[PDB]
Amino acid sequence: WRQQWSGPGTTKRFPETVLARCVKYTEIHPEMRHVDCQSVWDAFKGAFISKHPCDITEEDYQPLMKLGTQTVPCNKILLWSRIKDLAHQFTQVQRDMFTLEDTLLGYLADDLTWCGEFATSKINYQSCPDWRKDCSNNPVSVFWKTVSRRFAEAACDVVHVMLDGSRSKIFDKDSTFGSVEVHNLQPEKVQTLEAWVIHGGREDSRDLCQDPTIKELESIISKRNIQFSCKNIYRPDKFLQ
Ligand SMILES: COCCO[C@H]1CC[C@H](Nc2cc(=O)n(C)c3ccc(-c4cnn([C@@H]5O[C@H](COP(=O)(O)OP(=O)(O)OC[C@H]6O[C@@H](n7cnc8c(N)ncnc87)[C@H](O)[C@@H]6O)[C@@H](O)[C@H]5O)c4)cc23)CC1
Repeated sequence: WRQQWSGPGTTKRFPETVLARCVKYTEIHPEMRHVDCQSVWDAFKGAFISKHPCDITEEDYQPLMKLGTQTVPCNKILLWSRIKDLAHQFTQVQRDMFTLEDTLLGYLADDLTWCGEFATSKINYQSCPDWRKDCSNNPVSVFWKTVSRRFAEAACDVVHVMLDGSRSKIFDKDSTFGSVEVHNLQPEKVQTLEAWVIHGGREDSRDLCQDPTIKELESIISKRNIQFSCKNIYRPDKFLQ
């Protein structure tokens, strides 16, 4: 008998890839000289190997979180939801805004899938639990839930979030931003959450800050005692310049 999940299995060469990304990150960032990439890999593998892939906890990732500290300035955070490429293109142009992918852990795990099995050290290259179809507490989803919660908790001053105005649901309360990040912004550190609704499609222009999902985000943020601000980015290329 072999247990089979609905999701794709661990990315081929996952151990080598994580180790190589750790080494590349330390070679490009001077503030990472004290980081031992072999220890980072051992902490990462230790979070999920030998464990049932549907019973992973935020606590399983604590050793990895201790090795992969966050150093980005809290007043320069850009969150985003379903507009990844434009958000990262904007940060490369501003050079004074950072996303979760700018951190060691965000950079290590991006676009990778991984899981193990109970009692053995074997990484499952055949299949991994799908968050929706199999189980929410899988190694990948738990990792992103933990790292995005820490990223949001650290934020301060004005936090910006880029949203895709051409989507049917502009703010989706089920996304990582909607279900994790918004709920961990601290009012004693964060004065305002400012949404930038990008009009990056050919849709008929309209004030998208009036969309029902934006009113829902405003309500969530207001109940946390944080100010909400929303801006329409009617001309994204002009906003970049
Ligand atoms: C309270 O419990 C109940 C809720 O549970 C949480 C729900 C979220 C879940 N997130 C992910 C699950 C997981 O399996 N994978 C593999 C993840 C891969 C990466 C990240 C990711 C990276 N950056 N971020 C920070 O969050 C904001 C951006 O995320 P979003 O707003 O989600 O934007 P989206 O453009 O839609 O997605 C970003 C990517 O993630 C995938 N993803 C998203 N949601 C899921 C999901 N439920 N199941 C499977 N995959 C999911 C999606 O396919 C895309 O590749 C930014 O501000 C960043 O700082 C999060 C997240 C996930 C964790 C569990």
